[PDB]
Amino acid sequence: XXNXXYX
Ligand SMILES: *[C@@H]1O[C@H](CO)[C@@H](O)[C@H](O)[C@H]1O[C@H]1C[C@](C)(N)[C@H](O)[C@H](C)O1
Ligand SMILES: [Cl-]
Repeated sequence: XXNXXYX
């Protein structure tokens, strides 16, 4: 998975 951004 992961995630991230930046928004
Ligand atoms: C975001 O993820 C990458 C992993 O590839 C790390 O290298 C990066 O340092 C990390 O960003 C940090 C710094 C930030 C953007 N302020 C946030 O705290 C994120 C969660 O962590
Ligand atoms: Cl991302």
